Amino acid sequence: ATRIQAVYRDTGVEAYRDNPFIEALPPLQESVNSAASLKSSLQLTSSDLQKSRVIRAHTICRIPDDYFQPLGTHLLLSERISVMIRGGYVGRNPKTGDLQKHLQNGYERVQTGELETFRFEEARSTAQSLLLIGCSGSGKTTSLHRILATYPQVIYHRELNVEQVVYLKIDCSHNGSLKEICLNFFRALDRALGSNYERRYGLKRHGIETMLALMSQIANAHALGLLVIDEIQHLSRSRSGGSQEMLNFFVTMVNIIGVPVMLIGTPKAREIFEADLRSARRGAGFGAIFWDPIQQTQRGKPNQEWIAFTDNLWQLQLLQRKDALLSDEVRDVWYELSQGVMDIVVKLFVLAQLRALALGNERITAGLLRQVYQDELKPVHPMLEALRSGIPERIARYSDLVVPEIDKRLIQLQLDIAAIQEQTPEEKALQELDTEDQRHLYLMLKEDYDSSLLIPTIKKAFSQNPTMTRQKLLPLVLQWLME
Amino acid sequence: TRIQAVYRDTGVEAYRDNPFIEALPPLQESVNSAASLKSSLQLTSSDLQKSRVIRAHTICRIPDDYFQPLGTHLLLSERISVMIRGGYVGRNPKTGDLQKHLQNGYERVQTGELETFRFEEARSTAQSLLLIGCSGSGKTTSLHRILATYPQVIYHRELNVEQVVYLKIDCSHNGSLKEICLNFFRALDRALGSNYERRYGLKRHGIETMLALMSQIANAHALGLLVIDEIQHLSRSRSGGSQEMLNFFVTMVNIIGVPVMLIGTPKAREIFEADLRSARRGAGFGAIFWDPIQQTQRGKPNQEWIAFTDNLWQLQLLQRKDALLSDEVRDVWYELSQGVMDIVVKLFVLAQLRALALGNERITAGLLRQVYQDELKPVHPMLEALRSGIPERIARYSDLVVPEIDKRLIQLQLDIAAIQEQTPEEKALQELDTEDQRHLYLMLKEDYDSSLLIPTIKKAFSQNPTMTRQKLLPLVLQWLME
Amino acid sequence: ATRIQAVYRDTGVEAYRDNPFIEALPPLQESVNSAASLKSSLQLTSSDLQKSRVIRAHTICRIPDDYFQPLGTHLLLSERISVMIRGGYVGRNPKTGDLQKHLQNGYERVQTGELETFRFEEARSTAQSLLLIGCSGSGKTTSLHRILATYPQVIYHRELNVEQVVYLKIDCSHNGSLKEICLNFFRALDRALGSNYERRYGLKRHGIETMLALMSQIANAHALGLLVIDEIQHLSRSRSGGSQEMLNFFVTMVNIIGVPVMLIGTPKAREIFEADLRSARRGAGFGAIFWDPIQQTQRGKPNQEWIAFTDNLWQLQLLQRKDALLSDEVRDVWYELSQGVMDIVVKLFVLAQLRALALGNERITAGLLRQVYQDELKPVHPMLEALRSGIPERIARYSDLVVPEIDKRLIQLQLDIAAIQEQTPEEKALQELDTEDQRHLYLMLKEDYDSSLLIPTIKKAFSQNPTMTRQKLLPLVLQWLME
Amino acid sequence: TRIQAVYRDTGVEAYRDNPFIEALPPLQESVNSAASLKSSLQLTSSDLQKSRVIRAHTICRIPDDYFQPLGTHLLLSERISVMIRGGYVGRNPKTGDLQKHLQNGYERVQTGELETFRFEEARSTAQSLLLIGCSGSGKTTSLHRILATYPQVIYHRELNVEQVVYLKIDCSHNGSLKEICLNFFRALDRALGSNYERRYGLKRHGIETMLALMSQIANAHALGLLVIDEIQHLSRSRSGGSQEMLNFFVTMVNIIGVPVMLIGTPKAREIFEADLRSARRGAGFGAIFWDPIQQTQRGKPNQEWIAFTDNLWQLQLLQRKDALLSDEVRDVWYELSQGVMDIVVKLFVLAQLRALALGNERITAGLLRQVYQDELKPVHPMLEALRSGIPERIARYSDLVVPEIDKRLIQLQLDIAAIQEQTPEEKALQELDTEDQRHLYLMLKEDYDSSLLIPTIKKAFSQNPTMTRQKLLPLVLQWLME
Ligand SMILES: Nc1ncnc2c1ncn2[C@@H]1O[C@H](COP(=O)(O)OP(=O)(O)O)[C@@H](O)[C@H]1O
Ligand SMILES: Nc1ncnc2c1ncn2[C@@H]1O[C@H](COP(=O)(O)OP(=O)(O)O)[C@@H](O)[C@H]1O
Ligand SMILES: Nc1ncnc2c1ncn2[C@@H]1O[C@H](COP(=O)(O)OP(=O)(O)O)[C@@H](O)[C@H]1O
Ligand SMILES: Nc1ncnc2c1ncn2[C@@H]1O[C@H](COP(=O)(O)OP(=O)(O)O)[C@@H](O)[C@H]1O
Ligand SMILES: [Mg+2]
Ligand SMILES: [Mg+2]
Ligand SMILES: [Mg+2]
Ligand SMILES: [Mg+2]
Repeated sequence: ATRIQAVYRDTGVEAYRDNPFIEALPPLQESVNSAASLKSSLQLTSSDLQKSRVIRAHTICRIPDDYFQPLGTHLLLSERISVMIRGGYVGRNPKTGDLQKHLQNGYERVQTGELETFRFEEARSTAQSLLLIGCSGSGKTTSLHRILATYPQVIYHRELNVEQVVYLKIDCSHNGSLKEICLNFFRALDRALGSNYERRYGLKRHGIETMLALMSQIANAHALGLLVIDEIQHLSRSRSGGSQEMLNFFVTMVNIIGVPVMLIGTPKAREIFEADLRSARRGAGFGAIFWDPIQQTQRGKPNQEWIAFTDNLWQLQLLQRKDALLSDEVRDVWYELSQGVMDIVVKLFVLAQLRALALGNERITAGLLRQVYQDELKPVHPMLEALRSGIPERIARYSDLVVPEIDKRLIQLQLDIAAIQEQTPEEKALQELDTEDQRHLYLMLKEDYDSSLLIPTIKKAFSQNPTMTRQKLLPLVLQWLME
Repeated sequence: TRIQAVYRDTGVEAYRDNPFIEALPPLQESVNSAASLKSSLQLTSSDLQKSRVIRAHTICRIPDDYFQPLGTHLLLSERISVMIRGGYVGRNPKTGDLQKHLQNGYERVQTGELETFRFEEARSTAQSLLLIGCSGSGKTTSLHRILATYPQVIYHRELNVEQVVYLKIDCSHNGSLKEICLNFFRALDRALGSNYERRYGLKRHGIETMLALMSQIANAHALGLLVIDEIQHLSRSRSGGSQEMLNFFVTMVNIIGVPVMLIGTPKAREIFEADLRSARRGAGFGAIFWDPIQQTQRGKPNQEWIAFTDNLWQLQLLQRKDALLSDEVRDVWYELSQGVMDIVVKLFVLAQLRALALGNERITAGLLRQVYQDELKPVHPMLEALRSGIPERIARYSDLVVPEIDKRLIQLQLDIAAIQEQTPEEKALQELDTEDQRHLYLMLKEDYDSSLLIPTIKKAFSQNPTMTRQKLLPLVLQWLME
Repeated sequence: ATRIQAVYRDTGVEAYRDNPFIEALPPLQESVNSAASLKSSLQLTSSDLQKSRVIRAHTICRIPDDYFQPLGTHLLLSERISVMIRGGYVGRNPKTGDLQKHLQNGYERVQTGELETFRFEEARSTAQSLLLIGCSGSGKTTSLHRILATYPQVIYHRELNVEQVVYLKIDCSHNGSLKEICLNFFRALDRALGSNYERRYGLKRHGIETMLALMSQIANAHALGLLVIDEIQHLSRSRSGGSQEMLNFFVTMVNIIGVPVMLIGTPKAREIFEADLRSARRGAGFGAIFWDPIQQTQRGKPNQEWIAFTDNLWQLQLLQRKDALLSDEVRDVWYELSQGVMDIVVKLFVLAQLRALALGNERITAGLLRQVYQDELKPVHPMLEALRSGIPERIARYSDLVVPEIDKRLIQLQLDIAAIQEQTPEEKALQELDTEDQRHLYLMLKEDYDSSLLIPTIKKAFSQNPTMTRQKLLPLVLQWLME
Repeated sequence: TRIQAVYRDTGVEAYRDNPFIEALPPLQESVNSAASLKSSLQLTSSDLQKSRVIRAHTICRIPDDYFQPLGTHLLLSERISVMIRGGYVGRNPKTGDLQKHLQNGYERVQTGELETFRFEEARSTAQSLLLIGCSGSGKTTSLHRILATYPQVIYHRELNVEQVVYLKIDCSHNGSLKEICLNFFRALDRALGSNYERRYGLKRHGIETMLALMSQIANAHALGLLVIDEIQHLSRSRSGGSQEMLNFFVTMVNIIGVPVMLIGTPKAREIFEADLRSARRGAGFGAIFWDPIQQTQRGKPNQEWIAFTDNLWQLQLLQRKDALLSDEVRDVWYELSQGVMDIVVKLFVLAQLRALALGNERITAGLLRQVYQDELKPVHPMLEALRSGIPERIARYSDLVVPEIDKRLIQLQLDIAAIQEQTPEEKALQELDTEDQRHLYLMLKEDYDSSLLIPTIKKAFSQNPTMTRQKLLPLVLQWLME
């Protein structure tokens, strides 16, 4: 409930002027670069690399939750959501009379008076329902959260008495029911504002059509902008009924409420929406946007998106014996291991580096990734192979597997790794030099020259000179390597 | 669309006192009938300087909001107005009480004073029309915009009837009569608020029962016009017989009045009208035939083509655009698109999108040829047939359409957003040809800002042809210091 | 649409203290005189007598609409409806919390603390749903139409953007249906509010439950005072469905909406609700105020109501040969002629003057009333004798009977009055005499003797002194006559 | 009425950790619970001057708001509380996972370590109470207020259950079993929001099937009590005979727990208890016999009657009233009403209304005798049997009820409303008695105002009696000009 006083900006577009619902929203000019400025990545330094192994493991355990790199389609989705929100208030101007009054006074103007022609049906071209479809585990939900967290949920109005709910979310659970969607809407609406609509209308006595009609009444009462329905895949097909009647329910849901609606679903939901999507008849709506995994070869050349993302992710590792450069084959092996799917790309790193922290040397190679895939990605094999196969039915039918119990596995492996006593060559050198952490400089020195000469000579140098500047150490240690 | 009715007089003799006709918009000449359909986009001058994604979206919005009234729409508008206003004469609701007049005439004819009388006359005002034209010539967006002037639902206070002016049905994908019959109900229950589909559209009823049952609903609401489009699909299917389906379309006369308009590709005409009793009912009010625009009328350039192309060209969104359209661009446009209406605009839209993608920011004939060779693969035989000039061969290739064209428009928008990503840092960050010094430059990034450090390693290999790397690591700092 | 800004009077009763909805209503301190001020009547003078017979016919035809004399039951109905209207807003207090918050707070206080006892009885609806059963032709509809129109319909508030609809009127028609009442409520709300609720809520697709569900929402949104369903007698039982399920439907209407509701009917409709009426159960409610015709006698003496109405109605006669005093024989006869039913008593007197203006002498006789009775009370012969019988079944069977189309018959009475040739001697006397305010003396003293000498004597005096007031004229015309 | 649940500890050991008991209002001692029930009208100090109708309405409202506790109510409250909070120990929803405990007990019994173990405990029968007393003694008004403290629908959020604490069933006049069975569903889906009647109470099932479905429905929701009122209509009606009437109430053991309560008139005892297996189920938790109060207790006056009458006496609303009650009026009440509590308040209300009607404006013995002899006729045999005291004679007439009392009250209200008022100018018309007076009045209105007109008319007759109207006029006008 981020209630703010309704401050009225001025919109350059003449169509959106004078509506208390549109000008209360954030301005368009400052939000142009906000979509591309939404990137968030962990700031790492050799200080964090210096810490103990268990602290490093804890730090690298939280990679898949605080990392985000925007892609090309991530801006198209933002633009579509913005135009969907700001194109759906032209009909609900509170100060000006409703649409029917406009139609009636226009029709009396054309009869006698002076008005040559009137266009009665004004097409709702700017705003339409969207039927987001993409393979499970591609990044649909998190991108939606980070796009939609920019708009404040509640903007209270004082001159009028209306509560403006800019957006809303509905989340379906496992094997849910049709009435459970309406109950989820009621619960989320009560959560957002503080109302008690469940007490008044949440009784199971009424039918589903009553829920729909009362939902329309509530959505007309409050200024409602967007209605997002999430994870259509989880709806059970047994107790629900026919796919035809589920499609009829969704079509009726789109029309009755009167505000734009956004649906998210698996490619198996395309089977449900086969009938309504084939038809090109106007008024059906349901424009489709296809999320796809990152492709490599476009115009015969490797893509820039994958290279940039791979470098930016590879910069986020904490290993003593890593390799700075990235080989073409090293990239390729886990490319065809992962097939480009977004969710398992970070999973492969967060499993492989963690496993290498206990298997031995702290380096990444093709064999390590192959072993990790073969011994820790057991369920997701057929979908990953079918994506290479390319048969649309094979891809569609065997999707929607989510390889559960990942975080528990990460914590169990973390505690297993923490249960250890074996030494490593470099920690006794760290404790040998000092606890003052001049190992920050030692790392810049040790990679090029043998430690058996540096450690005594840097100890003598630090005895005669209490602490050399980090810039000035390398020339003088060069002098001792030159003597 | 519940528009209340207010009456206005009409000068026509036969429509003097009729509560259905007088509630419609007044009669208009050809000055405005073929001029009110015009629409165009705004494109203020301040919209040229914006992000590339917004411009791509605005370009993609073009084909839905552009309509140029040609020299043919006036005839269609006049025919539609005449057919709508000429089917209400036989269904006058406000009738002077005929009981007393009929009885008085009855006594006068029984006593011998009056030798003749007209007691009652049935309805004889059912006429149809067919409209066929080549695919992509715009037979549907030239009908929605014409019929968007008349409001659908009119409610009268004096009586208790609702006037459904027009209703549009589309044929299914496989082709049979029963889905048309049930889709009439499925398209009727949406304009009003009702539940006709579940109450009447049951499986027990046969086809003849549905046809005899449509009349009661078509008389309860004063239906004016019923347009059936995409009649193409019913040429050959599991309909039970071509002659049986033709018998259906001719026994659709028993529906009360309601003049109907049929729309189909030129493949429908020869197969579908091959008998006198059905041919005379298809062209009951003239069969309007359409054709693509011709470049040369009689050796003189047509003003229609010039005006349409110039008005389309004045709707361009590029940073580097030439204001005037050179003759070669128009000539190449007509050579590629070949005249059909739908391919004239698709070439322009795709050319603009691919010019945005390539970064040329200019439209040229070579780019149009490239797009026509690239994306319009399935339609080529139809264009070559129109180039040939053989009427039968053109009739054979007359139902070719681009598949998943809306899908391709999205895939061209995705590439736009990727290339726009460009930041000031990688004027020095994005070059890997400097050296492999980036192995150690990672620590050098935090040491100082690379005001000259990136040029320092850049000047390192320029100054030094070859040197051992292990000596370069401190000597780069020597170059950094000096 | 009397959108007056709410002026908040103060009422000394503790229950109505500081309620924004209640205070906007008119005050009740001298409403007894206001309730007794409903009386309305035409103004008639002696001038209208000398007009032509068509003008008198129009004047007589104007009497039924603009005559109203309050009786005993009107005061009781006014006070009861005032109690129902004003007691209906103690629950929906806008400034403080609603009912559910009060019950929850009471439960939380009785749980622990020292609030020993809390009563959960709450309000049954908010006032009893009165059922005003009475015989047709008694005058219910006009009584409500006048005593319910002294309250402004809409009180448009200022700080709260809500409309305080104070009363409403549903009305069924011949051969109605169960869903027709639900549709008509929505349709009639538009005329009171000016909106288009029928477009969004009046779809025929909705079931009977959804109509009531939406009615609950809209009745809670707009502060509603009353809901007067009228003419249940017109409904047909078999067309709607099960007759015994109508009582279930009406109980569901009373329970869900929550605002006070008052039905109207005839003893034919009583058998629908008789199951709840016989039981003294609290919660069934449906208290009945029985409407009965005027009784002639009280304690072995004529009832004062009958004579009080009779004299007042008898003062409106403008007969030319009329005597000042009403004779006792006709007083005895028309009660048994009409059984005291309120509607037809006035109708007999209306038709008597029209019949006497054409049949001959201008007076009132028992035979004239008998002749009118056989003329224009043919459809109501069975019900009148059923009332005479006194058996409840005979009265119940013959209820709902009304005379059709009396107004059209009045027009043909007037047309027949228009076409006549011969004239009365008094018509000759008024025509030949200069009847410009000189007529009054002649009329007031015409019946003393023959007017043959009177016609020139008044002229002699008037020409003797043209300038006189009638006040001084009367002694002189009286003095010259006796000579 | 969906009150959310907040728990509280209970001192009783057996009600340890069971939400159903602990979600209810806490225990109170009898005197407090039997003293918190009293209520009375406001009786504002200065509301003794008003219109007659408003005061008449206030007096008519008296019977619905006057309640006064007595001795038996505390015992009734204790029994009701014990029944409601003693039938919930068998059903404790909060149970730990009993699979492991039961299987471990089975293992230790099987291996020979243990010797005995109680696996599953099943409930047996149910408690029941019957409350019988002569009609009009307050067996329903004293039950709609004792049960008012307990909330009806408690909602558990941690679980998903609704606790329907109490439910009131009333048999109809027919007395058939299926009416009771369907009325249970009516009351239950009136308490909650549901449609149980259509889902279960169809015509298809027989009596045994609904009787068995009541158990499932009363275990799905946690019932606490079930009171059946007016059982006297099941004595000898068309319910299949007294044998099946006994068998149905005996077979009502199969309903799970839910201690039932039976209320009836003293005649129902003989019909309802004639077999040993049914009487011990009727009086399973006592058998309290109500009886009207008496003036004396043991050679001395009873204080409860004194308190009841004295407290009732102040509540009257009259212009001039004797606040200090005279003992003669109390003796008159005990002579007429004889003790039954229904008649005591009705006599007072009717006497007050008739006192306002007559204008005597005082409550005295004569008015009480007149109203008792006029109105309360049918109740006479019961009172005359009460005077004698013979058990068979009093048992013969313990079912009589006065009808049409509400209609009589409404007609009395109309009578006192129709008093109206007489202005002095209007009264002047009534002053004129001879018909000639009124005739001369009617002729002589227009010229003269009535105030001066009536006196000179009256002296005209007081001076000269036998002299005619036309001869009267000159002398009247002679008086008038002067
Ligand atoms: N563009 C992205 N950049 C970085 N991480 C991403 C991106 N998209 C998805 N992820 C990662 O994928 C993980 C799971 O994605 P999720 O939203 O669950 O997809 P889905 O809902 O389809 O399973 C997230 O923890 C997130 O870190
Ligand atoms: N006069 C016109 N100007 C510009 N575009 C037009 C015109 N007429 C039709 N179109 C284009 O044609 C398309 C519609 O073609 P349509 O009528 O569906 O073909 P078909 O009748 O073969 O189905 C629209 O997208 C519209 O852009
Ligand atoms: N005080 C009165 N004076 C004259 N007419 C009355 C009076 N009260 C009622 N009426 C008559 O009652 C009639 C309307 O009541 P009625 O038709 O019985 O109601 P409903 O239509 O509900 O049966 C009117 O025609 C009116 O003449
Ligand atoms: N404690 C009481 N004090 C005063 N009046 C009472 C009391 N109990 C009952 N009454 C009166 O009894 C009437 C209801 O009687 P009821 O209980 O229905 O009789 P029964 O139990 O025979 O059906 C009420 O009008 C009420 O005034
Ligand atoms: Mg998801
Ligand atoms: Mg088409
Ligand atoms: Mg009526
Ligand atoms: Mg009782």
